[PDB]
Amino acid sequence: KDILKANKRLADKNRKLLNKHGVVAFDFMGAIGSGKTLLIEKLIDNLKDKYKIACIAGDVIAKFDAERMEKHGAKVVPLNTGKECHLDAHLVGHALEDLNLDEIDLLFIENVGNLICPADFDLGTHKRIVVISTTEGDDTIEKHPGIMKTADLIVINKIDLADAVGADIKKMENDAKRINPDAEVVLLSLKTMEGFDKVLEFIEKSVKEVK
Amino acid sequence: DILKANKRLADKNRKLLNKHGVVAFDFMGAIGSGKTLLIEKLIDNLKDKYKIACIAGDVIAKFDAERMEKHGAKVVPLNTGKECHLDAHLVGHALEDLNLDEIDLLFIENVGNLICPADFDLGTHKRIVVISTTEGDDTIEKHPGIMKTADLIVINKIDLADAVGADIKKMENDAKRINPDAEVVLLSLKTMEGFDKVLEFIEKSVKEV
Ligand SMILES: Nc1nc2c(ncn2[C@@H]2O[C@H](COP(=O)(O)OP(=O)(O)OP(O)(O)=S)[C@@H](O)[C@H]2O)c(=O)[nH]1
Ligand SMILES: Nc1nc2c(ncn2[C@@H]2O[C@H](COP(=O)(O)OP(=O)(O)OP(O)(O)=S)[C@@H](O)[C@H]2O)c(=O)[nH]1
Ligand SMILES: [Mg+2]
Ligand SMILES: [Mg+2]
Ligand SMILES: [Zn+2]
Ligand SMILES: [Zn+2]
Ligand SMILES: [Zn+2]
Ligand SMILES: [Zn+2]
Repeated sequence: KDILKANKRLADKNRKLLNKHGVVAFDFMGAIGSGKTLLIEKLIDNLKDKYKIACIAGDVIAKFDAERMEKHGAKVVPLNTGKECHLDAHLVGHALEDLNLDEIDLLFIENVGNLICPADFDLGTHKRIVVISTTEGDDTIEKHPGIMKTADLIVINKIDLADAVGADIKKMENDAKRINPDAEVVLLSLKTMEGFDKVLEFIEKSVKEVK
Repeated sequence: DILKANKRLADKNRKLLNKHGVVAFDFMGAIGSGKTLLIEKLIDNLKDKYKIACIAGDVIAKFDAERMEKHGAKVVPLNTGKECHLDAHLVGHALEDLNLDEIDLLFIENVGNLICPADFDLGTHKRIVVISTTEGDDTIEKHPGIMKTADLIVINKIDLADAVGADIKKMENDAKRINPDAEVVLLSLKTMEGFDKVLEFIEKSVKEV
C-alpha cells in the first residue's frame, strides 16, 4: 500500500494553497464527544471580531455539527465520511474548493471522533489539536500514545466532571506532557470556561509563527 | 473482499463456540463509554453461576485485561496496534488460547470506536453497544450503522446527563427509532441503576441459545 505517501503529497499541496491565500488551518481531533464542536463554537465567538473564520466539519453524518457551527456565523463545508474512520488530505483539498480563501483568515477542521486512525492522516493543516475529556477515564492518554505524538496542542477537557468519574487530571496532564514533550497541554472546562485563555493563546501564537 | 473472509471466519468462530457450549458477547462502544466497568460488574454477578472468559482488545490491551483478571476471569489480551477494530481472524486465534470446555460465557471488549466495528462480525451470539451521556445526546443518531447491529443498546453514565446537558429521553428514543429490535437500557454503573436490566439480557441470551 502506498496510501500514506500519496496523502502527504496532497497535504503539502493543501498547505501551500492555504499559505498562498494567508489561511492558517487547525485540525481538531479527539475521541467521541470530547468537546471538539463546542471548542470550535467558542473559538468562533471569541475570534470572529479579529478573523474571518471558515470550518470543515467531518463525520458519519456531518450536518449535526455543520449546523452548530453555522449558527455562529462561520461558513462551513460539511464532509459526510460514512463508513470511513478518518479524513484525508484528498477530501479536505476538495472541501477547500468550496471556500473563498481570500476572504478567510482561519480554518477550523473538525476531524472524525477517533483516537486511532487520524494519527496517520495529515490533512494539510499548520497545527494539530487533540481533544480528550476526563469522562473517557484518566488512562485515555497513555492508552493512545500514537495520536498524542502528532498533536501540537493536547486539550484535557471537561475538568469540571473529573471527580464525578474519578479521573485524576494531574495524572492526565502529566501523561500528555511525558508522551509528547513538544506539545502544549491545556486543562479546560468549556462549561466554566477555565483554561480557554490558554487555547486562545495557542491559536494566536500559531498564527504569528506560520512559515 | 476482506469482509467475505471475515464472515467466513465469524461463522467458523461461532461454530466452535456452539460446539463447546460457549455463549459469546461483543461489547462495542465509544472511547471511555464504560465497556470494561460493565464487564467487571458482569463478572462479579455471574462468576458463581458461570465460568467466564474475556478477550480484551485495544492498542495497549494490558490495561483492561488486568482490570478483568482481578475479578476472576480468564482473559486473553489482544493488542490491536494501529488497527481500529477487532475481526473474526484475531478472535479466532484468541479462542485457540482458551479452554472452551472450561468456559460458559465469553465477553469480548472491542476497540473503542463507533464506526468500523459495525462492519466486522467477530463470531459472537449477541452484540452490545455501550454509549454514554457525556459523549453528547446526538451520539446515537450520529452513528446509525453500529446501532443497527446491536442486540442491546446501553446508554451509560445517566448520573452525569444533567452535567453535560444530555437529554436521556432523546437518546432512548433515537435508539429505539433506529433499531426497533434492540433492547435499550438506561444505565449508571456508578449508582447501578439499570444494571439489573443488563444482567437480565445476558442471562436470557445464554438460556436462549
Ligand atoms: N460539563 C461539561 N460538558 C462539556 C464540556 N465540553 C463539552 N461538553 C458537553 O459534552 C458533549 C459533547 O460535546 P461536543 O462538542 O458535541 O463533542 P464533540 O467532540 O464535537 O463530539 P462528536 O460527536 O463530534 S465526536 C455536549 O453535551 C457538550 O455540552 C465541558 O467542558 N464540561
Ligand atoms: N460517573 C460515572 N462514571 C462511569 C460510569 N461508567 C463508567 N464510568 C467511568 O468512566 C471511565 C471509563 O470507563 P471504562 O470502563 O474504562 O470505559 P471503556 O469503555 O472500557 O474505555 P476504553 O478505554 O476501554 S475505550 C472510568 O473512569 C469509569 O469509572 C457511570 O455510569 N457513571
Ligand atoms: Mg462534534
Ligand atoms: Mg475498556
Ligand atoms: Zn480529487
Ligand atoms: Zn481506521
Ligand atoms: Zn477499523
Ligand atoms: Zn492469523
